[PDB]
Amino acid sequence: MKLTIERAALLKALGHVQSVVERRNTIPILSNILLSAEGDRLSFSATDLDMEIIDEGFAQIDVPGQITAPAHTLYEIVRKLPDGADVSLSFDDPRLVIQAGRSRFNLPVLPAGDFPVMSSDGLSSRIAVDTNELIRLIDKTRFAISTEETRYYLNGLYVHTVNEGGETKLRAVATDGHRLALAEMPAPEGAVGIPGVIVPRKTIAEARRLMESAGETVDLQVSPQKVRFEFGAAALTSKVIDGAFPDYMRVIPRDNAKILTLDNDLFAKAVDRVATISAEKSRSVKLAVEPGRITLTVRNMEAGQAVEEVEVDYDGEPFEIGFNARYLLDVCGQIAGPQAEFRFADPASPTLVVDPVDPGVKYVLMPLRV
Amino acid sequence: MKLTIERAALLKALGHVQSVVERRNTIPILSNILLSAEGDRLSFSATDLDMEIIDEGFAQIDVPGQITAPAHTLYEIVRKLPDGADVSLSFSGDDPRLVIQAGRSRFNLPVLPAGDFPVMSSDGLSSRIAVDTNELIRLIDKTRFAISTEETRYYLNGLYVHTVNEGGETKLRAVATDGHRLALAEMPAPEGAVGIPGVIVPRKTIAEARRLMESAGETVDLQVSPQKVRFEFGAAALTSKVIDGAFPDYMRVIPRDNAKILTLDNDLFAKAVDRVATISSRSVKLAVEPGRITLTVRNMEAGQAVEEVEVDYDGEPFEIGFNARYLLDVCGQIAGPQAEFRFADPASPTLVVDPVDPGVKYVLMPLRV
Repeated sequence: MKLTIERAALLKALGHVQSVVERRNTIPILSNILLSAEGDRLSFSATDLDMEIIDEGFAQIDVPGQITAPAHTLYEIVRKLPDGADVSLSFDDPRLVIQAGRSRFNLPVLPAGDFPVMSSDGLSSRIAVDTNELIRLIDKTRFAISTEETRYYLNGLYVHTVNEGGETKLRAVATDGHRLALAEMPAPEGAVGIPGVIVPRKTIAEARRLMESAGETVDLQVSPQKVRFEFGAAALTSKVIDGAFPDYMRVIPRDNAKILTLDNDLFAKAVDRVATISAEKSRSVKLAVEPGRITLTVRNMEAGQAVEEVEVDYDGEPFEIGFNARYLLDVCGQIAGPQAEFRFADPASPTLVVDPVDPGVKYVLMPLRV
Repeated sequence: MKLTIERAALLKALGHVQSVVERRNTIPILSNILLSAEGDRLSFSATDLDMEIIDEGFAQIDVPGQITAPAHTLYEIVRKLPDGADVSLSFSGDDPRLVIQAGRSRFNLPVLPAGDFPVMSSDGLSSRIAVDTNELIRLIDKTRFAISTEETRYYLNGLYVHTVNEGGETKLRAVATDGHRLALAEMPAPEGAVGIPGVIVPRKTIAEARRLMESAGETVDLQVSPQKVRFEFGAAALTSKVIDGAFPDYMRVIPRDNAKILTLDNDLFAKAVDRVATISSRSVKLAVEPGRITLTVRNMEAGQAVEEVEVDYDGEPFEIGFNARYLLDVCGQIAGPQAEFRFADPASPTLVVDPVDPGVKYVLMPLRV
């Protein structure tokens, strides 16, 4: 292998793929990038076995070939090279030689034949999804995905279509067992009837990162075993979580009749204030709801109390309900306009939060005893 | 105790003092702020036993008195109160808790008695010495990176602040070393500094003083004794113990007669060191010859990095090793485009000087790569 490539091109590709590589990874080849030179392109692949990121850059290829080399180290070297440098990559020592200006690096390689192969058999045809739309699906819901390390059905984003309101919707649902987030859009042409898949948490994160540099649309492919996002030259192919996502429709309350509307910014500030008396990781807040008012109370585990009254629009029966303060603030953080609407049943039942300026989202909070 | 105080004033004081409080403490009272109300002022004190920060703000005092309350919690509450809120503090009720009320919010915080709060004595201090704030900032920022980060009460874990008579002119000087490298910065001694005993100011004290310098005025007042140092920043003050020990005779470590003198482009050199060090505890080899330094790094897993850097030198060739981070740290302090290095043999301390600041000196200790 022998080629020359512009620093900016090399850096752009390296930066895109190297994100998947775990810092704390133990199998040496999974710390590497597969470099594949052919024609007028250098291809770049990295993986953590669950997902693979690929990217391509233009290069002047004197001799085609394939090698693997340490990903973060290669990225860091190139980052530190002078602006505008042309970079020579040469594989008669067995190391990859990187030369630019008056710098020369020799990096140990591992054989390209030991690098894992992510198969894309079985995928649907490409479905073009508006990029901003996809970004909204993710940003409205991903906070509710569980951060646990397991391969449990809660540790990813359930992407599926539903036939509702005279329209098929492309819908994303996240839950960690404590709260739920739902966001949807009109189903793009070709998405209607995709199989429902649970996209892993890390895959969503990496896809969302790549979306920051994407064009007008992102191509999506789906099978029951895989998902693929294409962002022009870059692509992310991932396994999906094997199992049955819960019947979340059973959790999302339809009939909650105690409806309350409030000033979301003022309420969120009040919740945040009263929650300040606790330095504890988990902080519960009591909402004493009555006509015209919510009285918020937080207590810590060292005798401290905080109370705040917030005027709200409500004229039903009084009741008291508790929520994890962070989960409540997370919901208020998603609301796009000045009001939030809450729908309650009894203090033991799930609570619905709706956004009057976005009918395409739903949030569910599960109550607790403080 | 009963008073009202403007949120901005309360927040400014709380923000100044609460920084000293350790996130974890085994003694509960050390997590607290001492609030002392009298006249037209609320006084604020916090401590970690090594040092104390105090501050005062204007307040309307209905009933004077003293109490202690959790510091970070109080700070966070006030920070989240609405802009322009007047804040009521009441040791009121019959409830034993401090009551903080503002707008439609009410907090009750557990208190500990003011009589159990530690007392930092400032007996024996010199008179106040006014130091230009930017000058003090320079003394610190030029040297503090070289203070050891160890938890011990060893003479290396702080900044040696002292005066020297050099060439018949008295300088206020700061020296830091961690045993691997050294930093020195100095200024003309402000009026009153001439007789100060040399003191070793603890690393955390320097950090906290330097933080308060960010919001200070044109000058900072310094006071010194062999047991204590005090920095005054208007209404706020930081009083600290000093490290009890004999700072080394660092003049013996700072080479005077190193004859192999080399000048280079500091930015280009630093970028090159940073490049080659990428593959690496991390040592770099400098192969010095007329016109050039060849930089080499190897790791313990077959990786090699080499870069040639043009330099101004016409002496004998030699090879010398440094910790790459320590070298980059020095290049980070150099104020203009060139750095000057003075070498003796590969086993000897190396001097780095800044052509646009004669008031600093850096020493690097070589190593075998």
